[PDB]
Amino acid sequence: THWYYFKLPGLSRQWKGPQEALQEAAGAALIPVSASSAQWIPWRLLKRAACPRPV
Repeated sequence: THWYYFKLPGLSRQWKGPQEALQEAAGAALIPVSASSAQWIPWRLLKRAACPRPV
């Protein structure tokens, strides 16, 4: 899994996350943005965070 800071494609003065991507595709990652929704965020609105370590 890759983890990302994200901005929403249609808003955004603050970075959100980092969040674990649920899936990756060409030019976008599927990011949880609420308790009931995920959004395909284009790369230009993502920053790759370091992966956290299992406990």
